[PDB]
Amino acid sequence: ELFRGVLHISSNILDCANDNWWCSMLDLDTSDWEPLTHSNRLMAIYLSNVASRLDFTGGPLAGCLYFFQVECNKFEEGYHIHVVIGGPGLNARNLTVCVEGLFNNVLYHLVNESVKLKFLPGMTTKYFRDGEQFIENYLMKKIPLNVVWCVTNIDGYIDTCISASFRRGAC
Ligand SMILES: [Mg+2]
Repeated sequence: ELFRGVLHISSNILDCANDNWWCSMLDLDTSDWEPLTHSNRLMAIYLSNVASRLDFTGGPLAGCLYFFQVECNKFEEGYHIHVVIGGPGLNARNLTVCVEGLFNNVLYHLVNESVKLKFLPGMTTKYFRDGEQFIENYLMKKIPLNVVWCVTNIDGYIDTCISASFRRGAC
């Protein structure tokens, strides 16, 4: 059972990038993707950093399954990361605080200014618990560069997630 939520990243945050963010030496398997523009790569770096820090985290985030997808905002500048996550120790009472701590320690290493991300959970007018079906019915049916990047540790999606052709098949 996997939770669902969104974090918005305004374009002003990209302006504050320091040398640890820009000079990342990551390889990024784009064998089945579109050429990722510089800022697209900055967001791919950020997403890989957050997944990396999450894979060996402790506390409530240890042993959790995650699926993060960063996309460009449809009508404005900026990006938004669709966050689907669930794991032992993870409940509705700590989801927001855990996600904000995780994402901000990574962002802090890569920025010159004091920034904070606000997590917005899927909820009716009760936290949503359809994350696996949210991944299947919506997040995975986007084709780049509508979706900019994606990271996951869920068996099955570990590779079928950064493959443009597989995303193009559901279309
Ligand atoms: Mg979206």
